[PDB]
Formats: sequence, structure tokens, C-alpha cells
Amino acid sequence: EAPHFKPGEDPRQPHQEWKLIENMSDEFEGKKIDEKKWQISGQGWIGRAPGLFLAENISLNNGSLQITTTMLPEPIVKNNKTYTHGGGYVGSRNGMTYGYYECEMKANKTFMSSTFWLINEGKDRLGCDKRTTELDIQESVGQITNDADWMKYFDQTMNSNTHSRNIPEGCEYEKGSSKGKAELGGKAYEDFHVYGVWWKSKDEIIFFLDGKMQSKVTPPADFDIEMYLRMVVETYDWNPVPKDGGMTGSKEDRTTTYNWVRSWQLVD
Repeated sequence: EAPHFKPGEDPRQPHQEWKLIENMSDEFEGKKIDEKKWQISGQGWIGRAPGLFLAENISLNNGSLQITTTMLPEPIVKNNKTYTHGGGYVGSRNGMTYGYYECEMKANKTFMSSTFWLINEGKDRLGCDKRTTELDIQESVGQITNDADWMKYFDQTMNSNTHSRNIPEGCEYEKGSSKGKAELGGKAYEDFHVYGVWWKSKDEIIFFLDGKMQSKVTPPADFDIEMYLRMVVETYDWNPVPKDGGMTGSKEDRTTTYNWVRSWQLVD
């Protein structure tokens, strides 16, 4: 009935309350994902090669969303690139501006990502709102395959980010990124964690982990454009495929599991 906040961490003021945004929230009960609420195929982004988003890799079980990584049984060529692995994409068909957005997620234990984020959809927007604003709440991988120093702990942190890019010429916005990082206390695939963001205003973004405030970030440009939820399991170029193909794990180890996604507005 309220967001997950430990005692002493709820940022609301005493005459305010948190209200569930029903069309951006799901406990994932039942046997099949609700495709009137969520888009899992037909989306603009098919996947970063070599990981192709498959609708078949999305399942529900036991009141949770499961996005499972796979080896494709044969390569698939799309946009002149070869795909060899299956990930998955789940995007909210409804958007909002501002609010509190949280999920409870356990990452997969593979070289592919486990993510929870917001982005606007600039080509449907007008004038300067065609610029991109992306708010990454958590991005993780389960198996680090690049020995670059910047990423050696990427599998045991909350890695949050805010991006401004694709800005139309003449529009007075800056491009760039403002990151946040915090310790999970364990690997992202070992336990569930609650990853949350208070998208408080166009210039105040506050990240929470397991019900505790971690950081406040000023984004690189105003975040005052409607944004849509994303839960995505992909390949990143900087975390390449391991020598065994990276898909020998159990179904559980190949699965990013979200127990729920809850989105809220703060009202007077």
C-alpha cells in the first residue's frame, strides 16, 4: 500500500501521500504477462547485437516476471548484424512525468544485463522534446567478461545514471551523463533488491536501494518529458560473449526475476 522505504527514509512531507499509478504497476500474478500494459514485441529497439529481444523469453511464474537469457538455436541476421543470443524487453505502454518508481529484482548470473529504467520517446514528442532523456535506476550484469578496471565491480553495485542526448540543433539543452553508484552488499544475482528512484522534479533525481536513500543527482538536462518504464536483458558491447557462449547456467541462473514493479505519484 506504499513504496518500500525503511523507517526514517520516506521523503514525503506529512500532508502528502503516495498513490499507485495502476497502468505502470504490476505484481505479475497469473500465467501470461499483460500485453495491454506491457510491450514485449513490436517495439522500436530489437536488441543490441548480438542479443536479440525475444517475446518467448518473457514468462510469469509465482507472482514474478521472468526474463530469461538463451542461446538462439541458429543465428538471426537483422539490420546487417548477426544475433546469436536471446534476451528480452518489457516496456510500459503508458508513461508519466515525475513520481516514485521501484522494482524488486534479482539479476541473472550471465554476461547479459539486468536493468530497470525510464526513457522518453522523443520521436513522438514535439519541438525540443524530441531530445532524449534516460533515467537508469539499475543496470547490472551477472558475469564480468571484460577486465577493464572501471567495471570490475559492476555485478555487486547499484549502477544508476541520467543521460541527455539526441538534442535537436537550436534547443538550449546540454548533452551528457550524471551517474550514481552504491554497494549492494553482495552480487546482484545472489539476492533480490529493491531499486527505486524519486523522479522528484525536472532537476532532482533521488535513488534508493532496499528502502534507503543512496544519492541525489542533478540530471544533465531538464527531465520534464513523459517517460516509460523498461525492464531489459541485453548484451552490452563492453561485456562480450564468454568462450563457452555464456549460456550453460541453469534456467534460474539465466533468468532476471522482477517480483513486482510499482509506480507512484506523490499527491497533496
